[PDB]
Amino acid sequence: EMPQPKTFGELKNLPLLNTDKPVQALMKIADELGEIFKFEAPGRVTRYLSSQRLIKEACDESRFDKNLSQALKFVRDFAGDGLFTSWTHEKNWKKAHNILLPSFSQQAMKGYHAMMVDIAVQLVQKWERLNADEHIEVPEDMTRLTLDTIGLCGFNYRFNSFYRDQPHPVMNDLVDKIIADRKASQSDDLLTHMLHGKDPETGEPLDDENIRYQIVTFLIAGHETTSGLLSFTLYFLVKNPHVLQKAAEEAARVLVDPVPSYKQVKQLKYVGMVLNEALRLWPTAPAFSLYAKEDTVLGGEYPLEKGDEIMVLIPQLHRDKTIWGDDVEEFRPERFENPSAIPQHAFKPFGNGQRACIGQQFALHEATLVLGMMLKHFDFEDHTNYELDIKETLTLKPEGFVVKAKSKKIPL
Ligand code: HEM
Repeated sequence: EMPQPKTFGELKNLPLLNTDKPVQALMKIADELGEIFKFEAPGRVTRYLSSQRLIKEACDESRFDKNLSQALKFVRDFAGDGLFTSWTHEKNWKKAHNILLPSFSQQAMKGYHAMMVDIAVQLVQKWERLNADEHIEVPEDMTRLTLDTIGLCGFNYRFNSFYRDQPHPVMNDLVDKIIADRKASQSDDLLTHMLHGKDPETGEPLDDENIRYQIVTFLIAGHETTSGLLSFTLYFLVKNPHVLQKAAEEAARVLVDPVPSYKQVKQLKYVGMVLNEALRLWPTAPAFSLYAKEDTVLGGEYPLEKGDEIMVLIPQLHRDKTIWGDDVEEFRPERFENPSAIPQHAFKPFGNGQRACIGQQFALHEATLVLGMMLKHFDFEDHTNYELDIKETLTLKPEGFVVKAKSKKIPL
């Protein structure tokens, strides 16, 4: 019989999620109940999976396909059948995937690099211009960077977040504007492919209504999880000075020019390890949902019926001691020295299979470029001895994380 947490009469397990930190609560429950537990609400049921041994089965695309969780069904009210909130069987999913994938590879990443540097330089200038004893609000500045970068690299649109105190402000006029601005403009960017690319399979381009949903989808998915990653990784860096020393040394040895080239970002191997170890501990889109395509038995013991939902709790997967060793709470980038050594389906911060994160290379190239520049240009201090406090929205972020940065005075 499947483990299940405490209940609340006819509300079953629902009130367990009446908390501003539901994924953290679910991790505690998984630590209590193990690799799988049932979670019941009035009218619905799901099973939360935490072990590599079960999650590797869940990731078998012949048996399970992406499900839209509760949260995603609400997000679909405004992101529609854009890539993130479409079902795999909806015609617009594979069509858009085919149209947009060439935008997110590599020839593409070289073409985005210069506009990424545009926004990263604005970040570094902001910090160079701080006076003595002022501090940095980390998640806030990371979000200014990530929003501006997806806006510029993807849509040639400047949110100008660094010119603002309060985050950028609606959605329709913005979308309307991004489109109008482009009609009136010559780019080769994400919005280019949205407007002119044809799916080689169907021969069709995206229609107007789905183009609007994709812009909404990318503006959101294109920045919040990346802000969270950069913020957690700066937190782990300031809590682990020897790691910061190694990363800062690599940045100094590698970034020998006033601004980084694409090739130099790729050479930041140890920065790439640090980012993956942050993704291990706090994967910023921490859960994804699947449904059973047909009746099937999980782990030889848990029969599922067609349409049964499962949730992958990624932070708990990333703490599976049978895979990672006993020291899973420790921050050790050396875990990622050779990505080949990581067992299949043990590390899934970008989801799974054909429904995996389309933006993974973009996010990693942005994050590595920016952290490299941060580490080249400043020494950082955890002046408040900050206590990790993780705020949950769609994503995860270290709320109130602040540091001081002292400039190495290296020309930019
Ligand atoms: C440039 C930044 C990013 C962009 C533009 C982006 C975009 C997207 C899109 C459009 C999808 C849906 C893909 C599809 O199903 O066809 C997706 C999926 C996903 N992304 Fe990203 N993403 C970005 C960064 C990130 C980061 C930093 C993380 C995690 C640390 C992340 C984690 C995920 C996960 C876990 C999924 C699968 C979600 C699910 O299965 O329901 N993404 N992303």
